[PDB]
Amino acid sequence: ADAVAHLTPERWEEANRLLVRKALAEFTHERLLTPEREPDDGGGQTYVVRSDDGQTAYRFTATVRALDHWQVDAASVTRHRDGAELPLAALDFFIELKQTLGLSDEILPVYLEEISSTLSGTCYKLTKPQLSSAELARSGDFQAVETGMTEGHPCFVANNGRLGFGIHEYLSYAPETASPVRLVWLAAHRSRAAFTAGVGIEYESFVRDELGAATVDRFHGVLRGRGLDPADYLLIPVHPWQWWNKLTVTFAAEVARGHLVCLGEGDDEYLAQQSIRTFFNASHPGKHYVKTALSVLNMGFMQGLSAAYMEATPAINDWLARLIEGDPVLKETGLSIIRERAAVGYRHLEYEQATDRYSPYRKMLAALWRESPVPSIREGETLATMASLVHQDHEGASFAGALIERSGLTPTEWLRHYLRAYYVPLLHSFYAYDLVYMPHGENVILVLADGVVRRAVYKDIAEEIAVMDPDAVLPPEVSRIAVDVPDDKKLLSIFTDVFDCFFRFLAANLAEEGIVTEDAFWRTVAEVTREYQESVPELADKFERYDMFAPEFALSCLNRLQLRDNRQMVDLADPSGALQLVGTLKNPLAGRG
Amino acid sequence: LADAVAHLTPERWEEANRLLVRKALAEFTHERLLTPEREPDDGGGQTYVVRSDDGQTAYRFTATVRALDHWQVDAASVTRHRDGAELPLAALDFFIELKQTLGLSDEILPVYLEEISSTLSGTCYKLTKPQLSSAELARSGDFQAVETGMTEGHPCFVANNGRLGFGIHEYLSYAPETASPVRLVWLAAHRSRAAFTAGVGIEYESFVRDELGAATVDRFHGVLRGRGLDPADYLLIPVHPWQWWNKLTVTFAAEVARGHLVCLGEGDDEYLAQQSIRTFFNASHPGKHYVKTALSVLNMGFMQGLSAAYMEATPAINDWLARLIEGDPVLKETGLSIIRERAAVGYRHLEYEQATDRYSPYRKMLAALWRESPVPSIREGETLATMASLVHQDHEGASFAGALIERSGLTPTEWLRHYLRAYYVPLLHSFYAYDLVYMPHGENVILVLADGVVRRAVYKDIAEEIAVMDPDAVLPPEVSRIAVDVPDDKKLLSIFTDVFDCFFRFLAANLAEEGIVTEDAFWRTVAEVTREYQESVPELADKFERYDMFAPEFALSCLNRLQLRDNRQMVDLADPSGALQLVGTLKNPLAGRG
Ligand SMILES: [Cl-]
Ligand SMILES: [Cl-]
Ligand SMILES: [Cl-]
Repeated sequence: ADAVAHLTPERWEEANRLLVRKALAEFTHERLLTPEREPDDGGGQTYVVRSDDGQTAYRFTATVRALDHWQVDAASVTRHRDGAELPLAALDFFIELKQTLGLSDEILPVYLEEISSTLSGTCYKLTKPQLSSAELARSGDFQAVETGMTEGHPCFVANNGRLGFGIHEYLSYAPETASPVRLVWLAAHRSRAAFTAGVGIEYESFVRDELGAATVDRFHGVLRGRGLDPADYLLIPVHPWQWWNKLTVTFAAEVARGHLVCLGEGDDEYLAQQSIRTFFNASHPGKHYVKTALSVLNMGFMQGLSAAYMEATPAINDWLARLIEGDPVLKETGLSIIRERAAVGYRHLEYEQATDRYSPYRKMLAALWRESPVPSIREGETLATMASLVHQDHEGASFAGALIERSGLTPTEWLRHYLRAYYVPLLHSFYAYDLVYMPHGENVILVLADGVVRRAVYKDIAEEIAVMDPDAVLPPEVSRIAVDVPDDKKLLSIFTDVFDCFFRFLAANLAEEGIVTEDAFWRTVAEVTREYQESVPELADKFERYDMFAPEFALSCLNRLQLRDNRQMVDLADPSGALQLVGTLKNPLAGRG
Repeated sequence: LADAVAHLTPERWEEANRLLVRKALAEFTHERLLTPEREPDDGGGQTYVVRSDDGQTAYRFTATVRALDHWQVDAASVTRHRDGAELPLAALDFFIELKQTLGLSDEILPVYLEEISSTLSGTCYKLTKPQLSSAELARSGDFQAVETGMTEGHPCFVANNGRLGFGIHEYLSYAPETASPVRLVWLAAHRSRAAFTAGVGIEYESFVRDELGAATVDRFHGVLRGRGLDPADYLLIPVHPWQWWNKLTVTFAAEVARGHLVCLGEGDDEYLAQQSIRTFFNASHPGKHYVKTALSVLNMGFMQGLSAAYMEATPAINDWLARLIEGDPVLKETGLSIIRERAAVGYRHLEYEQATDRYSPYRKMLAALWRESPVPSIREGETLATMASLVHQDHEGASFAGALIERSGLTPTEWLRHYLRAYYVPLLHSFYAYDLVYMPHGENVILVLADGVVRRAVYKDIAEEIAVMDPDAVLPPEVSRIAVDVPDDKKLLSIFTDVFDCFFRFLAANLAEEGIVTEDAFWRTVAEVTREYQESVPELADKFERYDMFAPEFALSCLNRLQLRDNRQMVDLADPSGALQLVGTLKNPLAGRG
């Protein structure tokens, strides 16, 4: 009973209301829905969306903001059929709108699971102590912020499925539980496992730094006790779910043959971060994060980690770190990365022979270590995921709002600092190097001082960065990041991932709360843009070619990807074949060049 | 951590691999996927080779080829060579090497390798158990020592113990070969979605009190009342704990949250999973009902779910069959009985219903039935054993049927005649007199033994397996769904495949290889029992001629082929006869014996 105590009628009702509100907003944004304006209820501002069959009506109020952003009011949402009101039920919403939303017969039931799971997660979150944005901002507690996020991805509606976790596993492993996790360590035979080190890393010292000499010794003692030579093995940390549910079954042959040997649990307590299988070391915050392979489904992908990709991983991070260090614009912004410093991959030789390069069976056992940002900060400074800037607490108060307030700066001065730290590097990376990232909430950490963004740190590099120049000259080990993207889609890396998928929400949240107008938000973005471009006149040709101030850019729809295919939302053999562009949005930078 | 994988060691894995490759060679040969080439020397001819798709790896072995194209590949003889050199025997590599020969597609191969890995892991676990001889097992009289002591699993299917969905910890808690006590989780399910169906003589309120006790039912009522709910609005449903923790609480979270399902906690009685994994025998009270539960795990081509919709007819089908058996003088004479599915409960997740068609696994996630125990029926000096036991061989190769023969003091053929009258004649007569067929394999038959002799057979797994092969059969409305339309030329496969090729093939081979009784006499006994049955019912002589048990040949129906083609839904339930894989014919061992 304890495990399901969060699942009560009142919390489920609230969870449903929240999710339907989001569904209406975001599926409207994506043009799957087209709400009809009704004539004036309380001076107007009321819409209706009808079911596929027209019999059920979802009515609501909304404020429509820039980038076709629908701020659907959660308390206004009502559902009617036959003159009568019905309860708001997310499952029924998806069934009723299944043809409208483009959910096929094959996908609908699995997507309903994902929705059920997301809703369950909201119920769990509703049980947590309900901290205001102001309290969270005053805590200075990096992990209170990390584990206190509630929305998840702001676009995807089915965003917290974590399908593969039973409820007990949810409670042990989901980031919002803040449950401490001990990693399981394996010894992997060197005929199948390879460790790759970044600049300045050496394996023996590395694992001793991370585990301590005592634990390494103990692990050696496990090996010796079974008649194995430690020299023949490399250490690999695994997510306990992966061990108990996958490696001990799927990779039973490896365990049995002694290709993999279970060494026990490491001592240190870790916290799952937003990405679920990346772990922060709570016992020793200055130690590395550990990113693990986790074969659970979330937001269109299994959370596996490719063994083959590990070999290039530290080298790519070294390349990028060195590039950042060398670039005066980037220096001025204060940008840094937390490097993926070391990685270990395991090649299951028989699954390899049985599969192609894209199979999830090749992504079941690998790990990387990413440096902590904690040692880099000074006293006075605190850390927060950038996802926090779009967080709203239980009363609707923006966490960015709370930072603004604590800073004592005007909203636009506060924004300027954030934009110089986070945004300008994206501009300059694009224009100077053809370099893009995946710079969403969870892949940026903010360094804060008295509520002000002093600098931003990027993470999740090797698997996300791209150089949009198929002829790029790059060190051989990093040349796999060069890609061929049509010229007319290159700038979507900013317009989609920054503007439509992050700023859309940030600017809406701030305006709705009365803190700063969309006008001034986007003015500030424009001013920062212009000031950057004026500072690098040698790139003026490029600034003209790829116009940040163009009147429109494509609407790239995110939910549509998942609704079309919620198991492999992107074909990795053809990743740009997934993109779903549906008309254009007016650029809020238009007319501000 | 270590304890959970302790069974996985190089020596046990090596032995597991040798056993599985032995079986693969045998059974895929039987299924004509493989065609071993006889090499010169070493026996009468007796040494064979099978080569990899690309020709470069050779699997060499000895075998004795017995009736029904049964290849008794000798496990110790199996070797693997490539480029003049010997390699270890590795089942994974076997499947990879033979992928095209076996017809494993790109999509299926990796999941099939999982199932193999899991089956192999299970063999390793079983190798860690105390190694009881067939003689000790036979002397024990312990029904559940037999049930949980079986090692082979299905004798045809090579990937037969996948149980994919169990993590290793769950394997150890739930797999039948562990003999681990399981407690059921009880739910209260709201009557707008759940329905209880009773067999003749069953009434819900007394039934649940008989099974749980009034103290527990009252306590469960008190749980509901404590949340402001009326017990009158709810029915009790027992669930497999795996299903609860892994599926119901997630996939059916809306039901838990809305109070459509309320968790009442664990039941007190300890159950043991039977061979079928999600059917539970009450070890605390062996005379109480079995509980068969919905379990969304993958094993031998199917999820182990339980259809809510089918529950409504389930007790009625069992009542019809039990009354039919009781009325039939031939069946009376054999001693046949069933253990009835007496009560059932199904839950309809109304939203999943609207989102799916009738065949979806989402409709099979929450249902249960109760099946009566055979234990109260037996008398002093009688003991029970799954029929699967008759094809069990112990660690030394000794047949459990052999051990029963020995304990009986009968000749092998006298012992066989008793078994055949109890188990096999009812199948014949069911077919000829009623067009009625079952799924009469090892796990669906329980033997009643007295002094090593089979005194009578008890069938189980009725509502989901029985069929009447006459689409115009007149049947009570509630049971008419069992009527099916099978081409005339396929009807008798129900005996030829399921009894002869899938069970007797092994039994006869096991007995002969151990020196107990020749195949010739085994099949003579089968033939004699058949003739004596048919002589006793001359009113059916025209039907006996039309569907000839003594025909020279019958189709080879291949089982592994079904799973290799599709290891997730091996049969499309929207077209169940579209799955059948008939590949040429076998010589009937009854040919010439009519
Ligand atoms: Cl993260
Ligand atoms: Cl990450
Ligand atoms: Cl069973």
